[PDB]
Amino acid sequence: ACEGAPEVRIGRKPVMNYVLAILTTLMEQGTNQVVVKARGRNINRAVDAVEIVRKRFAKNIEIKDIKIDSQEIEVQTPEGQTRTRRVSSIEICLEKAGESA
Amino acid sequence: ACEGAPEVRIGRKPVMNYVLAILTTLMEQGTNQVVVKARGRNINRAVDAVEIVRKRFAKNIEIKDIKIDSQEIEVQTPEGQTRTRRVSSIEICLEKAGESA
Repeated sequence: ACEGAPEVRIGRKPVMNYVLAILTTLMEQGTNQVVVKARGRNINRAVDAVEIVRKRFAKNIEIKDIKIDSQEIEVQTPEGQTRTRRVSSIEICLEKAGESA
Repeated sequence: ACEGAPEVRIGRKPVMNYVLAILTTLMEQGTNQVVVKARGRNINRAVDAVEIVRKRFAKNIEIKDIKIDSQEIEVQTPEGQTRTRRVSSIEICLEKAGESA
């Protein structure tokens, strides 16, 4: 769901910055959706950012869809040994009511 | 969704223990659903546990539903000042195919 919507990826900056990006993005008249994405330890922070937004605008911003997934990352030793690890990810789509009211 | 299903709450034990609980629980003939729950920093770990399970049984265990929420926790100073903070949570319902095959 929410294919094409702009994306806010949770990085090193303070959760406060991503909340601002989410809100600023959603305040645009022609944009009613924004997806928040994160991997690994940042997943908790993605949820925090979304919950701050949800609780501030509990009446017009809904969590439309959530998906979790994981990626297999691998490296090869020079002698041909494969070493792998999985990294989890989360994607949360937030949708604002029609426009406002 | 998945009302009534048994619950695996992600705590201090190693993610490996919760994966075992999830699988052991799902291996029961009459139980096709299990909800994984976590709050705060443990949310990343809930996702990891679920992804380990999902990738090991990618063909018969599906993520049926996911919800995130947050709780307002508060304490009162003896002089009447309220101090609050929000704690995020996640609930993931895993469902196994009919029985097996």
